[PDB]
Amino acid sequence: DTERPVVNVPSEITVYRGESFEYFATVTDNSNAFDLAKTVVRWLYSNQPGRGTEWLQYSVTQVGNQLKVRIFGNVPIDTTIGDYTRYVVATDAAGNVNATQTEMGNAAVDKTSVNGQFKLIIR
Amino acid sequence: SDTERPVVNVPSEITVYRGESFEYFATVTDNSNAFDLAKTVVRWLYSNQPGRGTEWLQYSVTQVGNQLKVRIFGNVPIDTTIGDYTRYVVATDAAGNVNATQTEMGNAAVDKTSVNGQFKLIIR
Ligand SMILES: CC(=O)N[C@H]1[C@@H](OC[C@H](N)C(=O)O)O[C@H](CO)[C@H](O)[C@@H]1O[C@@H]1O[C@H](CO)[C@H](O)[C@H](O[C@]2(C(=O)O)C[C@H](O)[C@@H](NC(C)=O)[C@H]([C@H](O)[C@H](O)CO)O2)[C@H]1O
Ligand SMILES: [Ca+2]
Ligand SMILES: [Ca+2]
Repeated sequence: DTERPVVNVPSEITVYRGESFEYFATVTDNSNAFDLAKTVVRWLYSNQPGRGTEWLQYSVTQVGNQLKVRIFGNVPIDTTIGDYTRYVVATDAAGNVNATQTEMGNAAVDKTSVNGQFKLIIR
Repeated sequence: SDTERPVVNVPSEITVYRGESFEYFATVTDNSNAFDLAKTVVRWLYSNQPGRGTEWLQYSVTQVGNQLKVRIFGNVPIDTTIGDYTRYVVATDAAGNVNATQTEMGNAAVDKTSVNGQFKLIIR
């Protein structure tokens, strides 16, 4: 298997201070199998949710041949509002990833996006 | 001996504005580093055209080294419908392997999932 998985996520997810949120991303792959230990919702620098979005959580289930990545959390009242680039990073059973760290960095430089990239919009 | 598909790197969203010009770029790689540029296209699901209501969507293809470069550009009519459109970068390697087949594009469309090279044209 040399074909990488493909994530389907809303380009932008809008959340609000003092409120809970729940969104869903879907992942497919030619193999229909995934490495859940290597599937995460994270910011650019590490597998963490990120500064100012420390409360961003995720849960992974599989329904048929598709991953269902739940993107959820509760937004504290004292949150800094703004826009936060985050990523649904998914790995198939063979270790192919939807977006590499180099692809993510290149896209940030060029003000563009990679597969699985989305904006968490806090208002 | 080449069974590995070419891979398109395209922005998942291409945002454009009525009355303005736009320009984005995709790249294509392949283990063989060889392609059929004549079979590389930007198009909608059904056929080889820019798509209903988005016929002003243009593209050009070059090869720089081991990678295809696909310019995605144009001018947006002042009166074009506001909304989102699903389009595709479809590329072919020298061995005839495509990054996404018509069958795969159709199956993905009914499920509302995505294929490699699929992207959303956002008009505002
Ligand atoms: C701080 C910075 O400029 N970082 C760059 C740089 O990163 C590596 C770093 N220098 C290092 O020491 O290792 O280089 C990479 C490319 O390799 C990036 O360009 C990186 O910049 C960040 O890139 C990410 C990519 O997702 C975003 O574009 C970051 O900008 C934003 C965003 O998340 O979209 C802009 C936004 O206005 C900011 N929102 C608020 C509310 O502050 C957010 C946040 O600051 C961060 O997301 C952290 O929560 O960043 C961009 O800074
Ligand atoms: Ca795969
Ligand atoms: Ca190939």
